[PDB]
Amino acid sequence: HHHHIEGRQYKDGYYITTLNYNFNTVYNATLQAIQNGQTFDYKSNPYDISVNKNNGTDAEIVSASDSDSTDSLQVAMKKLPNNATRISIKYGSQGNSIRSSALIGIIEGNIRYANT
Repeated sequence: HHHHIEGRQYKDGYYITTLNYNFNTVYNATLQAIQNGQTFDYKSNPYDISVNKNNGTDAEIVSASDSDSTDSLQVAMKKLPNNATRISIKYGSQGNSIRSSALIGIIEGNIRYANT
């Protein structure tokens, strides 16, 4: 349905990569990183989640800062075969490649060391 890609992508503010972890484990690890503030807004506060949904194949998380509605974090996830996960991260309206790469590392650490 979508063009073939390999490795990391960054376009129009969306940071996209593939994680070789189980789909539901990536979802839970990402919720954990947001809710407990492993990633945080400009004022050191956790982002406030307005919606998170998961049906086992597609999932999404939408969140934003309580003190700046433009300081937002949106995550989308898709299940791949062989326990792989395609993930898309966007910080703000313009994106932030560095913060997205950091969030990937936080998610991986949460899975590998059972902080979920």
